[PDB]
Amino acid sequence: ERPTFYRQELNKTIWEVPERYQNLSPVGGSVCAAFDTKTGLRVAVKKLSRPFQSIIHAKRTYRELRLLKHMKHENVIGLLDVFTPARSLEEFNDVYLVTHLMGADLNNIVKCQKLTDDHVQFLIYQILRGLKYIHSADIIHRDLKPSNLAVNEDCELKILDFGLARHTDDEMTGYVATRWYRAPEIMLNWMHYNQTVDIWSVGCIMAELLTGRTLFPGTDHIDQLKLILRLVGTPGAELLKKISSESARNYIQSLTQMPKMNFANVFIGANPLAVDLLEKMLVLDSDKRITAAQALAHAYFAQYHDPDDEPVADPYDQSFESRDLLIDEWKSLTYDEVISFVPPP
Ligand SMILES: C[C@@H](CS(C)(=O)=O)Nc1ncc2cc(Oc3ccc(F)cc3F)c(=O)n(C)c2n1
Repeated sequence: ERPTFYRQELNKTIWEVPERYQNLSPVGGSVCAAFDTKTGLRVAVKKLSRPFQSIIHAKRTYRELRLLKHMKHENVIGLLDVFTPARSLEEFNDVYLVTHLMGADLNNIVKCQKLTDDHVQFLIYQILRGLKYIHSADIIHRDLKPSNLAVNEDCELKILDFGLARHTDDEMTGYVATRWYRAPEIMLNWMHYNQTVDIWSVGCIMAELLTGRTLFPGTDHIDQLKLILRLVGTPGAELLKKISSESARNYIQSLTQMPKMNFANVFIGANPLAVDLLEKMLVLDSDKRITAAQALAHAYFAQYHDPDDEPVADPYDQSFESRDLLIDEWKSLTYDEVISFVPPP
């Protein structure tokens, strides 16, 4: 039945959680670390801030829950629990999400230094494993960066940050990590983008782990494209046709043409197989980028690749994305998803 909830003021909000969650402590809606006495796990508990304040917000809330409930993979963030203190739909106003407490993100691990090749193999392998599973469900991360990759002591990695509001124009401006890992087509809105935007991001991450340095640290959007094009070459006629934005295409043709650089001269001392893979991921034309499934099969991951141990996901119905509903309707849909939740084994 319904557990007993207890109340507590933490990060400026009154948190109301089942008794099973103890020793709540703020770590940054807002988030608390806790001990789940029922599982023995240290957990992170997110209370969503005004989850139903607008259609936009109620729909984002539904998206996040839908996304988190679908994820059942070792290398992807999973939902341990979701709850509301509410007894009915009419009383329903607050949503709490529970996941594993993560130790350190990839920024904490890389920290301005090169990693050993085997460490890079292992980390990128797991990212690609998780991405294969995510992409098989037609889900795109869109925001892959080191701060969204959490790792434990054994270097066991999970992809985080699903259904978030996604960064506004102001936090994509300037010399910012929020933009350095974004594919060019999505950074400058060239065209309708596909799953391989995430592969660009993996390339940027993998290069950073190899060299200890941000690959494309642009001071702004234009600076960044210039760094990108200096490495990968200016686009050919084939790709230009695909840039459906006429203004964007017009700006590209203004730039002095440049050939693709020799990656072995850029990533000096690196595994030739790492270099080869980097070249296949950092392809300007998204149509020609390596997929997660293809990259897992690349010779660079010979020691980890197991086709029988790289599962796909169940189908994810996202028809709701193109649906127009009122706040109360997204709220009722969200409520059904809270009450129907079945905890992992
Ligand atoms: C000390 C840090 C290391 S870090 C930043 O993960 O690298 N630990 C940690 N662990 C897990 C989360 C989960 C978060 O968000 C959630 C997402 C889905 C949920 F179901 C529940 C959540 F709380 C979150 O916002 N933070 C800040 C977290 N922090």
